[PDB]
Amino acid sequence: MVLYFIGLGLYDERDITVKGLEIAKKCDYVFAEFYTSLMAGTTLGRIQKLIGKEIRVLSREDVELNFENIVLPLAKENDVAFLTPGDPLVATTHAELRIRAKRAGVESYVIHAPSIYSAVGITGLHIYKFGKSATVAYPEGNWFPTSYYDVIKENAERGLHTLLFLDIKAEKRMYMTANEAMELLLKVEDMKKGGVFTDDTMVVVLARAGSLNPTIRAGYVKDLIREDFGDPPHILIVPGKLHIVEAEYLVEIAGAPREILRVNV
Amino acid sequence: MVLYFIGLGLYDERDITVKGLEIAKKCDYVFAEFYTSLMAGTTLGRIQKLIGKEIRVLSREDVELNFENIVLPLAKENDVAFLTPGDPLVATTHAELRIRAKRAGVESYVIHAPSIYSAVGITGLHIYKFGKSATVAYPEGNWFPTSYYDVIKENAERGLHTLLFLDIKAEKRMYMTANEAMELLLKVEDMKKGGVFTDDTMVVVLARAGSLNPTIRAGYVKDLIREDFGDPPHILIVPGKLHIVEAEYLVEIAGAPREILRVNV
Ligand SMILES: Nc1ncnc2c1ncn2[C@@H]1O[C@H](CSCC[C@H](N)C(=O)O)[C@@H](O)[C@H]1O
Ligand code: NA
Repeated sequence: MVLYFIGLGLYDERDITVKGLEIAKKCDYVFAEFYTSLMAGTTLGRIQKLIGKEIRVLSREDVELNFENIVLPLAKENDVAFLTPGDPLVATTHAELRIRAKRAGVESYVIHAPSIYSAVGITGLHIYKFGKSATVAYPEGNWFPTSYYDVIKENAERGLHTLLFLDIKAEKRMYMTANEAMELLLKVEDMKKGGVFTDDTMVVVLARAGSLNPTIRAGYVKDLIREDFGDPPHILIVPGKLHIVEAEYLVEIAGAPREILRVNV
Repeated sequence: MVLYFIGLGLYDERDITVKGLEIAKKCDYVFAEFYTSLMAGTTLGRIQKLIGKEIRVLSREDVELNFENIVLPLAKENDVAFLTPGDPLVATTHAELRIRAKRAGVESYVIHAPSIYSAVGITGLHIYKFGKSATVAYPEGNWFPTSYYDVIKENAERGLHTLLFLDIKAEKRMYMTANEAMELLLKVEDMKKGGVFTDDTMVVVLARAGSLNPTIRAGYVKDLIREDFGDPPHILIVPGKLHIVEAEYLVEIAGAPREILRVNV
């Protein structure tokens, strides 16, 4: 008579925690969504096989409009699991689903999993130095999103790093690359000219975190905007003022230009 | 010839990922540290038993001063694992360890696990809204540090939430409670008097993140400062202005007072 929100992790079905696996294995019904993020190293079949259950994948509409109609009803007589990439409550609106669970008289539990939010640590940038986060959204029609631009400005002014979640259009199998994010930002810059994102802006790219050989690159936009970082998902980071050890890591590990060592502090 | 940085997760021995467990099991030597944080929901014996490997515990000094003499040499002819609570490389000085590894001609890989940074998503607060993070440290002798107070100030001023880690003495197994941190912040407020942290300030408390039964409480300081949040470790969060959705979650899930729906939104 309970509902479990269980994260699947960063890259493949093995990024699920042992706790999440044990529980997922003993659930009567298992649902899931693969629109909030992309797990580039696995397939539904592999996940199903690992857990030993058939998985009913739900779409955004099913979830946002009919969660209480498709999932909750079952969480009354059986134990139900709802799986998601990464951590279920990070950079999603899934937290509100717990309210629906409650209002429906259903107990819910959350099993965390490695998230891109903490995986930034592999970039060598101190995680406590990150400021407000943002999402680079694909423009659609005449509507051209720009708010993410100001987040960077506000953080950079405070010497804080900016984590940039990149857009997703799962139904169309479209995953924004760091390259596309950089192009969009240059356009916003050219429009606002606030000094925030230019060819000389040093950025960090993390691609396919959770895999054994993710792509970790750092450098100036002008040099990275056309570089091939491999398949999605990707995240773009605009570092603020760097500590010396951060610069050393970005250089020795992320192939950054030695001149960034000059923190110019 | 390989070094594995493997995350142990949040609370107990099942918080490690499936990938992390399998890789550890195939390693010839297994090290771990519990000075940055502790796995309050388990024990070394249970971790050793689950992994089925002998685990050598390293002190802060063993790591910071002698990592290249204790861990790296064994990684030249064997597969070695280095276990840390949470997600690897989150602790400020751990990234630099990969640099030490490279310098010694040792390949290193990162196996992620849940981190409090992402786990706090269970509080209902939107992750993108967190600003700079800080640690509340106890004063000592003539040293009265208060920077964490300024972090809260700068963040809140911009509508951002502040994640506050509470001081800990690993060796002594002595944690700072949420109640203690609040008293300290009130003392710092009485000194700086910046109208940042008062009896009227609204805060969130998270304890035992990772366990199936964590403690998530929200409310005003004057009602929570003497409340019992359970066994450590505790995490304190000073939210900035709330999105109505965030407040509804704190009210419905964290037992927050209806009052926040109008006062802090
Ligand atoms: N393994 C990975 N590597 C790089 N970026 C990733 C990633 N997983 C997620 N992201 C980034 O985050 C976006 C999804 S946002 C949802 C995040 C998820 N709940 C988590 O906890 O990680 C992607 O479009 C991408 O920009
Ligand atoms: Na953060």
